[PDB]
Amino acid sequence: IEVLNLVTGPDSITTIELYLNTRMGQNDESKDNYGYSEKVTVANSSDQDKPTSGEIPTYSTARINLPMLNEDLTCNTLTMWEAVSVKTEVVGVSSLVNVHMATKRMYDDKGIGFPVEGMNFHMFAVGGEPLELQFLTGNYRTDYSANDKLVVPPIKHQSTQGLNPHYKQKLTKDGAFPVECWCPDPSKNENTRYYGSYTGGQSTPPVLQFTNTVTTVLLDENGVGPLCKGDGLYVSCCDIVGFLVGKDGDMQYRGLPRYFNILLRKRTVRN
Amino acid sequence: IEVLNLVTGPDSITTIELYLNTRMGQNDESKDNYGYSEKVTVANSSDQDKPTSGEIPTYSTARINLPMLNEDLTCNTLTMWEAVSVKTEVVGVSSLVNVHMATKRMYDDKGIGFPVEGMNFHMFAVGGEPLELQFLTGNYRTDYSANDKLVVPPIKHQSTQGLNPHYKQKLTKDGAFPVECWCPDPSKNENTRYYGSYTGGQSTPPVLQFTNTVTTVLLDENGVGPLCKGDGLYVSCCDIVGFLVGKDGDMQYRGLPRYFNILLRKRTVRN
Amino acid sequence: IEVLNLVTGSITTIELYLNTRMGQNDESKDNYGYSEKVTVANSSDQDKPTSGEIPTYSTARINLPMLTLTMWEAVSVKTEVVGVSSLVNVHMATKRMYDDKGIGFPVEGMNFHMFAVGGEPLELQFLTGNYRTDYSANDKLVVPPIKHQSTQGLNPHYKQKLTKDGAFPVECWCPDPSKNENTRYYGSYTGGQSTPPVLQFTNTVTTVLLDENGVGPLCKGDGLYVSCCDIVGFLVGKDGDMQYRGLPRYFNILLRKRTVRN
Amino acid sequence: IEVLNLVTGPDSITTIELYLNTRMGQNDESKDNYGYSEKVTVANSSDQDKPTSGEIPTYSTARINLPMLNEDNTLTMWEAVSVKTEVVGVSSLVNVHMATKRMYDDKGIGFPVEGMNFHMFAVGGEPLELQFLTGNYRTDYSANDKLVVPPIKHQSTQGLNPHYKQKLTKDGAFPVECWCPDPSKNENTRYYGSYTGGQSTPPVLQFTNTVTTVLLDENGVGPLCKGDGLYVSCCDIVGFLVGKDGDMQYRGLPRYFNILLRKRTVRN
Amino acid sequence: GSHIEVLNLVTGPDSITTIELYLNTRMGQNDESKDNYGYSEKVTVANSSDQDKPTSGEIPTYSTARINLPMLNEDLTCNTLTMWEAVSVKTEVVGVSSLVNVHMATKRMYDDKGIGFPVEGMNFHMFAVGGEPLELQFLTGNYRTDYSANDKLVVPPIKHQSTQGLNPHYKQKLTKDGAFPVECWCPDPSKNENTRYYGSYTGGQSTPPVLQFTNTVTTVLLDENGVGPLCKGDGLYVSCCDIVGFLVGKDGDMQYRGLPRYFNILLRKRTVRN
Ligand SMILES: CC(=O)N[C@H]1[C@H](O[C@@H]2[C@H](O[C@]3(C(=O)O)C[C@H](O)[C@@H](NC(C)=O)[C@H]([C@H](O)[C@H](O)CO)O3)[C@@H](O)[C@H](O[C@H]3[C@H](O)[C@@H](O)[C@H](O)O[C@@H]3CO)O[C@@H]2CO)O[C@H](CO)[C@H](O)[C@@H]1O[C@@H]1O[C@H](CO)[C@H](O)[C@H](O)[C@H]1O
Ligand SMILES: CC(=O)N[C@H]1[C@H](O[C@@H]2[C@H](O[C@]3(C(=O)O)C[C@H](O)[C@@H](NC(C)=O)[C@H]([C@H](O)[C@H](O)CO)O3)[C@@H](O)[C@H](O[C@H]3[C@H](O)[C@@H](O)[C@H](O)O[C@@H]3CO)O[C@@H]2CO)O[C@H](CO)[C@H](O)[C@@H]1O[C@@H]1O[C@H](CO)[C@H](O)[C@H](O)[C@H]1O
Ligand SMILES: CC(=O)N[C@H]1[C@H](O[C@@H]2[C@H](O[C@]3(C(=O)O)C[C@H](O)[C@@H](NC(C)=O)[C@H]([C@H](O)[C@H](O)CO)O3)[C@@H](O)[C@H](O)O[C@@H]2CO)O[C@H](CO)[C@H](O)[C@@H]1O
Ligand SMILES: CC(=O)N[C@H]1[C@H](O[C@@H]2[C@H](O[C@]3(C(=O)O)C[C@H](O)[C@@H](NC(C)=O)[C@H]([C@H](O)[C@H](O)CO)O3)[C@@H](O)[C@H](O)O[C@@H]2CO)O[C@H](CO)[C@H](O)[C@@H]1O
Ligand SMILES: CC(=O)N[C@H]1[C@H]([C@H](O)[C@H](O)CO)O[C@@](O)(C(=O)O)C[C@@H]1O
Repeated sequence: IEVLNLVTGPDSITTIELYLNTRMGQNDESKDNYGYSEKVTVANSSDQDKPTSGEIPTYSTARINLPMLNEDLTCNTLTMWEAVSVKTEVVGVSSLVNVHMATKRMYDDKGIGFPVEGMNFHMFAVGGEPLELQFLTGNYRTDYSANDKLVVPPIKHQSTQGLNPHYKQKLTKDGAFPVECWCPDPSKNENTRYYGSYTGGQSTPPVLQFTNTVTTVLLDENGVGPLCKGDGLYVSCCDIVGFLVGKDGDMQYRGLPRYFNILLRKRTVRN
Repeated sequence: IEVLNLVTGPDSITTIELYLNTRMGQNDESKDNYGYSEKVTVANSSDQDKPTSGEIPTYSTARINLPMLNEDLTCNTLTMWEAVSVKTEVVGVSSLVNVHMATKRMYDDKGIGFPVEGMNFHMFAVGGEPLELQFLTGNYRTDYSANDKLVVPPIKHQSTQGLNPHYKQKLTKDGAFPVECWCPDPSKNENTRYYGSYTGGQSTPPVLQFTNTVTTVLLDENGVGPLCKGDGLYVSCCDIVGFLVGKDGDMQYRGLPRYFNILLRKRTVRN
Repeated sequence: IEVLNLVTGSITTIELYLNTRMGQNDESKDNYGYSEKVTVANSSDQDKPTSGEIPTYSTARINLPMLTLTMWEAVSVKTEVVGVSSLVNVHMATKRMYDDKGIGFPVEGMNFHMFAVGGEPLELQFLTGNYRTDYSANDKLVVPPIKHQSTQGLNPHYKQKLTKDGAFPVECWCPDPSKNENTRYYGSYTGGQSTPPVLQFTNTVTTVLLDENGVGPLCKGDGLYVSCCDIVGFLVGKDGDMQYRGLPRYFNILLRKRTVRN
Repeated sequence: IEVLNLVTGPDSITTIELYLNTRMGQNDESKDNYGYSEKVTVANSSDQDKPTSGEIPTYSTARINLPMLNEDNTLTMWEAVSVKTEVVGVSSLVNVHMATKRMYDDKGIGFPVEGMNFHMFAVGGEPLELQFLTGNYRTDYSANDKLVVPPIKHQSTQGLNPHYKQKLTKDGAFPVECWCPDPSKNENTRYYGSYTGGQSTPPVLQFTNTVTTVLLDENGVGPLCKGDGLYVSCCDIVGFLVGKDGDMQYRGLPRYFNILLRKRTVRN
Repeated sequence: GSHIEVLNLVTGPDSITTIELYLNTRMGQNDESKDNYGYSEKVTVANSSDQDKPTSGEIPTYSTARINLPMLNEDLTCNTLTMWEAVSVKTEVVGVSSLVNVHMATKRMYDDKGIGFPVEGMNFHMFAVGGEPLELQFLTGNYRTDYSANDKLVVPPIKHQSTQGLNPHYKQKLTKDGAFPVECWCPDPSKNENTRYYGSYTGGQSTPPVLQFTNTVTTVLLDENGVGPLCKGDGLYVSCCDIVGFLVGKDGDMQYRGLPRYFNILLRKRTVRN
């Protein structure tokens, strides 16, 4: 896309506000354990590594329809919505201030219930087209067939424990692409901005912040934000805050929702 | 509110100083264990998760009266107090330098008493109206009926383990809204600034700072601070610094007070 | 104070250090720079620390050159913790790692670091984890004469000024944020049981003491007040007995002459 | 090189994009355990310290051919201005169902990949210059004759002995454990590295497509690509996979690079 | 109680010079020909504080060197003289990647099946650049420490309780490599007007080392008045210590491990009063 000047005047700016609920594995809001995974299980061997249905976190994603940019398609320029900035927050951080749930507990069954703790994984992306994904896994043989709604490659190969550029996808479905085997494709995504962090280990303290005062600038080094193809804005995320440890030591992922407030402006482009 | 010019000269500025004491669960300054929760207990099962009275932390909040501005509410323009900045500190951090309290001890009963340690949760908000809340919980079935002075929703539903926008509130009462199930609503709070952090885990070192040299600017991206509706200033916080571990392993939340020094200025608005 | 112009021409520096006040504060006695052995209350009602087991603030007043009126204004300070390298020591008579074959435990655990520079005594607020704490094992301490449950929170009826070195316990006195208009203070706490100390030292960092209006602390009666505490952890003896360990703090304070209205 | 002015006008900029797969020890993409090491073994004594073939991470490196500049007093070189680089597949570490040791008496999660992290990258106009330095001068590398190591051993190599140097000229061959960047050379390369050690330490990782690293030095001059060759090198260890019985393997991840270059005039 | 006249820079050709050097670590076994070089001898532990006598070679010392700079003044009676002024330093810890090694003969994880313990625990990193020897203050965790197993160490000739705090009667200058123990000597903050020093300590038992290395960072040595260390008698003084943890042997015996540090120092000619 050859980017030209900003469009000025009335109705040249718009905002989009949304939230995305977490997709930890139990993704039905009408059922118990919503916002958690099913109980984690562990393979006996790498050739019998078959996660149960619902124990696998996936990306959250939505396409938002922007205000229509009505115009003649036969002229030498067109208009696109350009995402300038986003204010985004993890919602419900305070819910982790809870140590009376039915959990394993400290100090000879007299202390606190274990809080949700351990692995944290936080990412978000805002773009003008679906987030482009690269397949990469810790175990090429993982069998995802317990849940046919998970979108994964139809063939397995040893090389997918590294980067094999023949294994790619686009994030086009909520609650379906496992984070364990799909990551952003850094060779593409020119029209998306993504930001991610991982803090691993076993029982690691979650470290989280929340504020309504932080603006993330989405403009690139040339001053250009994501350009929304077909007036579609794509928002994606995952926010794992740790594991809930049940009385018997069984564990489930816990995720939290994410909020977004995105500012967009009209940008002229060559046609 | 349509914001017009600043009012200048003498009497155009005022400052508000206050502190808020912690609301950990034992919230009566005339009783033992003030500034701590009652002993934490642990649910036998998720459908029998009923915290005892006084074991759960709540938000601290106050509405402060500001000097009356408008004798005549039918003038074409009116004046409002605009909060410009705040200096805020957690008070009594040094009280955590104490390892001789009646606590569990290190090294086969020869070493130090355990200091207050573990989960930290710190947040404050300054606004021109009550802080707007969103309900979100780790357990939709939590039963708050041991303490009818708490403010919680009248109905429970599975979806409240994620973000359900039908479950909202406003922080209108000190020591009554549980931290564990209410968080700031990021879709509202246009007239409040809030800042929060959480560090979890079991016995995690508290990491705390105190200084009288830091000013937090409350002006938004347009140079406008919170506007105090009805000449009321709203201040809210929570500061959990960890758990006290009793000799038998029984644990209590410990909180600390927070100090605020808020600078406000007169702003003309259209009426 | 009604502040007017700076005097040009007019600057001086003050250099000092403060030794640590961990509990055994006599420089000629064994265990100097450490507390006495920590003891643990049988119950909150019986909580009476032994003499010398609790850290206190270090403080001094420096007499400045005698001078509308002219006052000394503290502009900046270079401050650093002394002797950090002394913590590189794992052969002391301590508990040790790996089945009595590995290193002695280094000094580790709780860290608490604060300093203040002002033109008058640091103003303190009382706040304690246990209102019942009995300080009568050491009558050289300065604590309130009466006890009340409300002191586990902020009760503004319980205040003092930091006028005596090695006497105000850090466990029950903190900087009063509602006062101290003429002092700058800075503090940090890292807790837990055996936490690694994380410390830095350099002679290259200047801390500006000027407030948001460009005015530093103004030295009333030509007195400059410096206060601090630097707890770097616990020494763990062979049998598990523990003692606080503290280190000295150095200060180099730049002052200038300020005219004020009288 | 006598550095003169930047070349102006159209065609004066180019970009190079690539990725490098990790070299943890099993470096064959057709075989199981690709992107991990072979099982770690432990010496019985310092004079019997002979790592098995494939248990040793090595540097990843490539030389990239740039567009030819000079068909014939001054000449033109490509100058590397900046790089955007990221570790790929961080999300693959959100996996606790692999065949691993477990938490909480075989009821809890499988251990994630955790422990030692080592991350470095280098971009230069010639091979990365290396200094030998090892924890054990007696390490015997003879189980794998494809590893590039010095021809003799000496006690002094547990510190810095400047008689023990090399250049990073082969992918998957120079062990990380005994070769580091030579800080006395590398005038024409920029390198950045970090190490977080310990036993089971949480990995702390970030990934974004928004960060540009400037490669210009204090005089405004980036790496100058001798013979129209760009050199890229890295290593990204993200921890260990802990097998059911306690057996452990290094895990590494690939790294992506997008490098911006410009034409710079220099003297013949 | 409480309590060189610098003129202009010399401009033009030959007014700048650079000094490049490295210092090898002094952990206790400081003989580059012997096994255990770059490590201490095995750590031992006192039975009591009055019997705290470290073995020879178990304690780390400062590395240091004086570098001879080009001689500037053929006539020392001139009304002004020239001195080398240290403007900046690029410094790096060398060999960080050597810590990516878990097959050495060490204690190991997971019931003798897992990795050998990497070098881990206490980290101590400091460097100093100045125009005269680093000025030292004695301060110790134990005033009674007996250093007589190694008479090549430089320590005070008498002991006193007060040395567990700051006793300013116990000072020294860092004039010998591999001889001043870091456990009892630190920079004297009341002096060192003509040296810049930077240090950090991360303690604990088995703490992860957190280390960085790059050739892209310049540390400015100029003070607040724009003046760097001035090299008295044309000598540049460089000092450091870089402890990266302990190696844990099979039986639990432990040794300090240190790494070398590299320096590239830029200096310029400065005129001074005489
Ligand atoms: C649900 C259950 O009963 N699990 C027991 C398990 O049964 C095996 C299969 O279950 C899973 C699982 O635990 O859910 C299936 C997962 O996909 C596997 N996970 C991965 C990553 O590959 C895991 C995993 O392999 C094991 O947990 C590791 O030991 O196993 C289960 O679906 C299967 O059921 C058979 C059924 O028995 C048969 O009659 C019918 O015709 O076909 C079904 C489908 O094949 O049986 C599998 C065993 O043959 O077996 C293990 C021991 O092997 C445990 O008994 C496990 O019970 C739980 O174990 C927990 C700890 O892991 C904990 O102790 C819980 O309290 C147990 O309920
Ligand atoms: C695979 C095995 O059974 N190893 C046992 C080992 O055998 C020695 C050689 O194995 C290695 C290895 O484990 O792979 C080779 C490595 O280069 C060594 N690593 C380092 C850093 O030096 C390791 C290491 O020394 C040990 O693991 C430490 O215990 O050993 C093995 O290749 C060699 O094979 C001989 C063969 O036996 C002989 O008939 C033939 O003619 O020559 C072959 C090649 O020389 O035999 C070596 C011993 O002579 O021996 C040790 C005892 O020294 C153990 O028994 C080891 O078993 C593992 O032990 C682990 C704990 O140490 C753990 O329990 C594993 O599960 C065991 O397999
Ligand atoms: C009041 C009483 O007899 N308590 C004993 C307790 O009985 C439990 C249960 O009591 C409670 C309690 O008040 O301690 C009720 C609480 O709702 C519940 N907490 C939560 C978060 O659900 C706690 C908690 O489960 C336990 O204290 C464990 O931490 O229990 C009472 O209502 C029920 O009828 O009987 C229960 C025992 O079967 O039991 C504990 C031992 O677990 C003690 O003996 C209490 O004194
Ligand atoms: C050489 C020897 O006899 N070693 C045995 C030791 O005897 C000790 C003591 O020896 C030393 C030693 O060299 O290891 C002397 C050191 O000054 C001292 N270290 C410190 C910091 O004071 C160490 C240390 O106390 C121990 O090694 C424990 O780590 O001991 C020797 O001089 C004296 O006559 O007897 C002492 C105890 O009987 O004892 C250890 C067991 O603790 C071993 O048996 C050594 O082989
Ligand atoms: C904080 C506190 O109350 N300490 C008290 C201790 C401890 O209870 C025990 O020593 C267990 O450490 O008991 C004393 O007899 C003592 O040892 O001097 C009295 C002292 O007042």
